[PDB]
Amino acid sequence: AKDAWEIPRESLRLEVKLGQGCFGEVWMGTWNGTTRVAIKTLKPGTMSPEAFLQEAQVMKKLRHEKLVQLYAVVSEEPIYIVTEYMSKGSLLDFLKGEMGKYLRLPQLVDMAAQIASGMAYVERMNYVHRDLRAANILVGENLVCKVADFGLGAKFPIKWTAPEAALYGRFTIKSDVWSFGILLTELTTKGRVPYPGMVNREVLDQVERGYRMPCPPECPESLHDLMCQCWRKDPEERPTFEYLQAFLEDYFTSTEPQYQPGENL
Ligand SMILES: Cc1ccc(NC(=O)c2ccc(CN3CCN(C)CC3)cc2)cc1Nc1nccc(-c2cccnc2)n1
Repeated sequence: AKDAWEIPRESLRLEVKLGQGCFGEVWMGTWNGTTRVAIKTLKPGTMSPEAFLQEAQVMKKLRHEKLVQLYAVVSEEPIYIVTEYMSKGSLLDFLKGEMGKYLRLPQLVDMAAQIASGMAYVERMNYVHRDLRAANILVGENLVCKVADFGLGAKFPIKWTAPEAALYGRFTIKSDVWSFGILLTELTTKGRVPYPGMVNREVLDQVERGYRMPCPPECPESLHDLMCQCWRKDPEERPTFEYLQAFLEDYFTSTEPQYQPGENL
């Protein structure tokens, strides 16, 4: 009964409450009085410990510079899960906030490449995300982006979920690629909700019949084409994250070498 990830309760200090749920809370804090960190709590009773510590177990095996890193854990109720802190918050909040007005296509595509890199790691390790979207991406200094999962049948983010997954429960790394496509629209519209003006029911009927969001204003058609590849009716058709990462990293030389800054992108 000795785990290296275990830390003493006295070493943690919850300073600012960041959110709540029926299962627990999230806070910004300090570890060992030197490291700022994010802290997730388990509300006693609501959910079973082991069902909760499952996540921490997964995070113990995953390690990549573009994936939120598990720092420590307090495995005996009340349980605490500790990770690195990301100075700029969710990508979604960053995108629509004061910073959103200054971000241009070169920055937004670099952020996508990083997310793609994080997802390419998830892909190589054979895991599935199931809720990839801007609200689950964290932003740090110098625009570093990392994939996370705030755990935000039950609530279904239909607008971000591939049809085969939202209808028939088939969640795979390919349904995540579909989500990445949607994420690219959030990036190019500065965090706007996808399928504007459409409720879940119509989004389901529409995509079902082949509908796909059009090219966002000032967004090069070549990037919209990437989105469409991500939204291919057939999972296998969809590109891999390894492909997506390389395509985005090389984007301004191989695909859009004549790129010129506009008003918003
Ligand atoms: C405190 C904590 C506890 C757990 C996690 N967990 C994850 O981010 C995560 C990422 C990937 C997986 C992999 N998993 C594979 C299987 N499929 C089905 C689900 C995903 C699991 C958990 C993050 C955090 N960090 C966190 N949580 C909420 C908000 C913030 C935060 C807010 C503002 C600034 N900086 C950080 N930080």
